[PDB]
Amino acid sequence: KKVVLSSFSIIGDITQNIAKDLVTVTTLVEAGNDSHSYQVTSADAIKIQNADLILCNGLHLEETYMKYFTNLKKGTKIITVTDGINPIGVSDSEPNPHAWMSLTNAMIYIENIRKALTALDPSNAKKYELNAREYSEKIRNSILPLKTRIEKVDPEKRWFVTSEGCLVYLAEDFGFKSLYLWPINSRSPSMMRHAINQMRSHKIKFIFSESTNSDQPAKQVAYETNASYGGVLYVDSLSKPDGPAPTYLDLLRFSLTKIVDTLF
Repeated sequence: KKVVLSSFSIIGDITQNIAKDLVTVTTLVEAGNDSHSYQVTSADAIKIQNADLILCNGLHLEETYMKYFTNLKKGTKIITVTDGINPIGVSDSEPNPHAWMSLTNAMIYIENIRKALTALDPSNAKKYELNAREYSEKIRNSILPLKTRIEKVDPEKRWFVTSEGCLVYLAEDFGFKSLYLWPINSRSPSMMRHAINQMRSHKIKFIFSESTNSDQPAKQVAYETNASYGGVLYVDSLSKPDGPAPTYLDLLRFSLTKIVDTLF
């Protein structure tokens, strides 16, 4: 039975829906851990060795730990599941990694992973094909109604304001502008100042924080801008199994629902 290692919980959950146990799906950066700066353990080196296929986000998400993807099983390839996604910069700069916060991009992750599972395990081609279609459809069915709500927003109010710049691909996908306090979790006064200026200038009403960073910068900004603190979004990691976002579909549904519920 083939083993497929995902770099973090979002990709592992996507892969589990496509593979449905036709392969063993393991995860390096488990839910709760930070994909941005992670110490690969000895036990992790075992998962890396057993991997027949390694699925990475790319867009520099894994850059601090790519070095551990070495001394691999012969024939084990590392696949970037964001292939075909036009990168958004952090600034000509380093890519923002958060491509999976997007309905369109969801479909691309699924397709990339479908393609890679099929190349690894061609005798199951027709099952990966069916599974990917079903899962793409589940995603669309859950998320598209949310997109429909949010597209009702008046143009002047088309802003996603967050702490990390985790929503830049969602913004692109749905046609909003995005403001944030820092590009990638792991801070700068000028960015904070710019966010305050921009919020005031545009009458932006809400700023979020996220599940793996501090809410304090967001609350401070909310105060100084006379806006409201939006609450916590899930972007960087699946929640614990009894939390609100234990699956990638649940994560998109939760975060977009909470955004929608702010815009109206």
